[PDB]
Amino acid sequence: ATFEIVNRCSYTVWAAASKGDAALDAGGRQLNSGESWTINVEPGTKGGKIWARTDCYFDDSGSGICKTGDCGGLLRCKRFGRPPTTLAEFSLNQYGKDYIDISNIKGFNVPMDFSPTTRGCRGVRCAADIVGQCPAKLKAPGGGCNDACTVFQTSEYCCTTGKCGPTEYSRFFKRLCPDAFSYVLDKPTTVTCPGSSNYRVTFCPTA
Repeated sequence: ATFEIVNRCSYTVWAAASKGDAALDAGGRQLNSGESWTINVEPGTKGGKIWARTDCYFDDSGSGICKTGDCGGLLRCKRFGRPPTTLAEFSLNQYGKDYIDISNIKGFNVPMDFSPTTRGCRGVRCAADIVGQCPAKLKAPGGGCNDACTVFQTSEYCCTTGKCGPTEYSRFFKRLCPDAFSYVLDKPTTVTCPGSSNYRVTFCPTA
């Protein structure tokens, strides 16, 4: 499956793509404003994620740090990123269909649109100014808007027991972005696409 990752932000981002225990394609790359990076994701990839990282520094060996979404200090991510990270999530070729969503369960750093470039389903978007509107207690000093589980580490926010409800904090993400997961047990906003669809993830789709 091909994913075109486009940075429409006015600032550079360092895109990242991982399935948690491995990189997807090269795993990460710098995307200056307007740049597009096309990756190939193996069919059948389950639990794949694409995200942006902000304010990164990398040396000649691809080691450094990002203010948001750092993945163990690597330019080429092999693991998931440090919250806050807006997430484009996908599971491909799952019983003949692909499943995509956007999630704010690990917070929000950059606005995103995640849409198919092929026929048969719609895209999803979370493009509201969640960092600007972020509740004081969720603001990440390093940048972004943390989810409540990251900040408070409670069973209710982390949905540890599988018995959690929405919260004042999850409702904030849901109000700004109805089409993204706001907490683990949110009413799903997953979109079913034809198996083997292709996609585009656009950072800052509106600006």
